[PDB]
Amino acid sequence: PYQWRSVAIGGGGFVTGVLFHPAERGLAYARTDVGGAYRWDAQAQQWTALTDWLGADDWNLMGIDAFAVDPADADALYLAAGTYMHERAGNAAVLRSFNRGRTFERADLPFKLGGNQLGRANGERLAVDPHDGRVLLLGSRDAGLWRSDDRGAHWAKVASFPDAALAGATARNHVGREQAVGIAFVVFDAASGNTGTPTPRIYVGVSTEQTSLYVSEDAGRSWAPVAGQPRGLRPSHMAGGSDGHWYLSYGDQPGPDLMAGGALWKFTPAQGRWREISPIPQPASGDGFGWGAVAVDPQQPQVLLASTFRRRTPRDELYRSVDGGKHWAPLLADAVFDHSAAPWTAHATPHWMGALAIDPFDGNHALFVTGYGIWASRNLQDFAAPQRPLQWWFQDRGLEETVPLDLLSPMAGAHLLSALGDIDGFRHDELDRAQLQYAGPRLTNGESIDAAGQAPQWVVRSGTVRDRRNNEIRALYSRDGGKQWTAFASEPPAGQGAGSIAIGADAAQVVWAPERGGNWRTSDFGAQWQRVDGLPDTAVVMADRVDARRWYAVDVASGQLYESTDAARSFRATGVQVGSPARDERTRPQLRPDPWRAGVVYLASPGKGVMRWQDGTLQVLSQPDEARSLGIGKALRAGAPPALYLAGRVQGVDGVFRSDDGGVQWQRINDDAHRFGRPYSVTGDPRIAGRVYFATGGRGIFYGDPR
Ligand SMILES: OC[C@H]1O[C@@H](O)[C@H](O)[C@@H](O)[C@@H]1O[C@@H]1O[C@H](CO[C@H]2OC[C@@H](O)[C@H](O)[C@H]2O)[C@@H](O)[C@H](O)[C@H]1O
Ligand code: NA
Repeated sequence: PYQWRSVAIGGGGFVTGVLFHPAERGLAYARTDVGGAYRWDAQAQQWTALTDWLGADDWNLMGIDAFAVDPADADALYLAAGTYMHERAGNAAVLRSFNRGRTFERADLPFKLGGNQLGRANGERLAVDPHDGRVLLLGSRDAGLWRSDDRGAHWAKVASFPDAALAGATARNHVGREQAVGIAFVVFDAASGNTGTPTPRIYVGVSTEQTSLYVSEDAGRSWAPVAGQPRGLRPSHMAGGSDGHWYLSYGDQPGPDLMAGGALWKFTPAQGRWREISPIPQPASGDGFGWGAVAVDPQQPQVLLASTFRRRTPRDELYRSVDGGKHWAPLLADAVFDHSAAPWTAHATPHWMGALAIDPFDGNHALFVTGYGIWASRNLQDFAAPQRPLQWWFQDRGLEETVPLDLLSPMAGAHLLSALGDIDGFRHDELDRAQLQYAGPRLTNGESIDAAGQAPQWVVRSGTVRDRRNNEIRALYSRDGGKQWTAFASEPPAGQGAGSIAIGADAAQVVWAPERGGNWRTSDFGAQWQRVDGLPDTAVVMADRVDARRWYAVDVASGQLYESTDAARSFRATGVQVGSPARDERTRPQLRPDPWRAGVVYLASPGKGVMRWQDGTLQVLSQPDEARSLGIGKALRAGAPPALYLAGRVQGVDGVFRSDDGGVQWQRINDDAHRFGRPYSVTGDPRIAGRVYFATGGRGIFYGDPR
């Protein structure tokens, strides 16, 4: 019923795997940690998202922990889907397609996977037997090795593979939490097999400092450690093999967090020989770096690519060898990058290169992943610097992977301003063209953003600064609609940045609630702060859009509604229960004052449905099964109530909805193919009737219009 379009950013997240199909030129796939999988469509020159049909119940399948194609069947595609292994996350599943991801069938697995956990960029854990495509293997993170003999429709544990093989296959992430990393890859040795019969020789890499490489000679019936293997580091990839030489990348951690050592090994099983072939050595002192990935040219078995990982001396490098590891050349330092597709990438640095792949039909064409998208070479074989430099382009059309944290559609200015994880955000001058990030000071996360209802040129945002060590001020304000920004003169005396921020209708007052700090009021952008009187620290404050004297608050811990009529100096408890907010990416109360009427507020919560607060009264407008995220925009007809938009569950069905009768009746405006999991930050456009924006937890921002 609506047409949904991506807000153009360009990648923006960590692509954890890339894969060419050797049976068809121009066919490739990508997997991501938070945002599903993609098929490169040579005819449209774009990546096509393959898992937007995931509904709200299946948000955890957006993390793609592994993927595989059948070398003998260009139509087959297999995804190992599962994002977290913690208690609130469901079991994993193999999604199988026999039309390149157009449709999927689902095999539920009895264990969980780690699509957005440590080791997510190790691969590939899922593999198809290259001589009998009926057979697949899947390495789990904490449940051993699993096998299918019916093209992934049913799975059973490989009883002969010991669970103890995964001993020590855990690690701490950046915030201290232990995670099950388990198996890093499963590799068939195709040279060992013949068409029609299961491949006899199979390698299994385990992300552990103990024995990390296992091999079977009898199609998985028995298992042994590979003789002579190095120990103490964790393998992440195993490539090559067709000429009898295998290439394995190692780090001192599973990745992507915290790598500070590693190695690159060449393994020649016929000679029982192991040779360290790392392009550059580890530092004698100070932090080292890992080898994030290795790949072999499908047409040229002695041609290798290998990436450093978390090299900060000075930055990461990608190396090429054409003689099996004997000599290497650096690639990126002398290369040219085209940022015209995503201008903001000119200020990014290639990093987190945990996956590489070379086009099996054109050795000139190689992909490497970063923590912000894919780069693609044009002339990897043919370049000669400086007159003919290696050329990289941002092959990311159709691929959108940001996790927005807040969205703003102001009464004037750009139609959308975003607050995004990792890359701060944008003033979206054009929704269909990628932009530069906000001018002025640079935040890590953009967490909260707001604009004055009656003076929309005044914008404020807050967020994080990763590895903050120089007292960076984490709230910023603009007076020209987000074109230029200035930091607040100080932070309030309590809290740790981020949180939620709001600005009154005439731009004279800002209320900022830093993380764990409670609410603080300023009338001079942080020159001075006062604690807001009469609110618990867990309250979130929103401004009226019309009357600068009016503000509102919902205590997230209790669901109680508070009200201010003194420009947010103080708040009274209204006596009214509006419900606690749905847990989302950022648990935030859904309180939306009427852009056109002072003192009219629309609210939503899972517990109470959709409500209107006006004239000291709460009216329940409707009671959907779960009202999660509420937005307000221009009425479709003049004189009619403002349009309301809802992401949630109505009559057992999840989706995104619009009400035209003031929130009493809802109509579904997306369809099952465009559910994107659990959309949030539903945001109307006060200037465009029918327009709605919403965030997704790894597929970026979308906007829709009727028809
Ligand atoms: O700015 C890019 C890169 O800089 C490194 O110095 C930093 O350590 C790294 O986090 C950054 O890479 C991004 O990391 C985030 C996830 O960040 C979180 O997990 C890893 C920790 O190292 C971080 O401290 C923590 O904030 C990814 O979402 C991005 O895709 C990736 O670019
Ligand atoms: Na906001």
